[PDB]
Amino acid sequence: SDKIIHLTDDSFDTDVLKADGAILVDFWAEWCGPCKMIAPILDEIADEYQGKLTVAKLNIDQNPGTAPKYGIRGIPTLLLFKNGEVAATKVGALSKGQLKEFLDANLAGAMGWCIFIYNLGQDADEGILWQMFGPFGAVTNVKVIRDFNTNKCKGFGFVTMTNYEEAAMAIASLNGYRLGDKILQVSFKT
Amino acid sequence: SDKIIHLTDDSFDTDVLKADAILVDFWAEWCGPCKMIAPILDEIADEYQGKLTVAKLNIDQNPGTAPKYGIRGIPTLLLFKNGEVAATKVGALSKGQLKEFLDANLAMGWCIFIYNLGQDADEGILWQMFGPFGAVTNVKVIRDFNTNKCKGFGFVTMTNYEEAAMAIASLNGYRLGDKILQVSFKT
Ligand code: NA
Ligand code: NA
Ligand code: NA
Ligand code: NA
Repeated sequence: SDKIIHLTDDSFDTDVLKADGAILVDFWAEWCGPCKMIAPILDEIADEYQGKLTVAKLNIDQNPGTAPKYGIRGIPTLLLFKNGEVAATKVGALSKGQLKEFLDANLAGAMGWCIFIYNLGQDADEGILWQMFGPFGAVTNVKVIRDFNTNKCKGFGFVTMTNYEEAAMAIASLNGYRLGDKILQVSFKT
Repeated sequence: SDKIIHLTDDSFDTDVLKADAILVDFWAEWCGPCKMIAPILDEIADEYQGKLTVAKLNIDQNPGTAPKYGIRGIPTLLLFKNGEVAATKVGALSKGQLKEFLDANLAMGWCIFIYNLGQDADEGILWQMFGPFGAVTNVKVIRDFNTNKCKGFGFVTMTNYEEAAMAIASLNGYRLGDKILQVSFKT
């Protein structure tokens, strides 16, 4: 598809972070089975969602600098951006129907309970948050806030939990948890 | 409480791995929730005599043990059965809650095998891959006894078949770093 932006590490800020409107970024590379599976699907989506979504690709072999800035551990990974901010993430192979469902749910949009985690160490990552909160119930989204300049955790993140009771159980249990050398604060985001 | 065992790195093998159901509590002096739960342990230790042993491992005194079980914080409880991790519970909890946890783990879901993990793979990687697909109940990274490096494989347990299946269909062939993964239902 001629509608898909060919990203580079240098074009990322302009093409994604300053874009208006939703941008779906595909992290991929030539040595990757599921990349090849989803490539035709992304082409059809770029056509079928034109006017509501822009599709962008970043080859991580040629552009090794971006994926680490978003905690991206492998490929294929889809990141949905809105106004310069990650709204949602989808990892690995998927069907066209499944991609549409992801897009449609995240383009509509606020669902789940939001938890605020403060005083994370500079090495904290999405993995840490998944491992803390996942045992308590279904989590739909995790966001680690990273410093623009460093790529390190800026000291806080968020987790989104489907059911209120599970979220309050995680909060009651994880507040005060000492993760490495940092005692954590864990609360409902007001 | 005299019912507690006092673990050291050097006695871990003997007290935990070579012994036969124990609950290990990783803790330290600078830790709020550790103080909150330490009285609940003593109640459990006398209250579970015969059926379970409680032991403690101070992570300052004994800093070897934690990263060999991928423990990143305290407090963390690990339930071993015959030398392997059966279950884990992180953070503060009521007596009620620890009862629930011990009762149900003495005493499951769909078991997923992940193969070709790199040597630095940990439980966080697995939570992060599988968590988005729905309810995960347990993850286990298999480590080498000698290196404490991931041996190349792990397991995840997921409650709901359709979620497990979607995770398998999506994550098989995912390239995590320089390694392509196999993911399958365990047979
Ligand atoms: Na490539
Ligand atoms: Na939940
Ligand atoms: Na997600
Ligand atoms: Na599940």
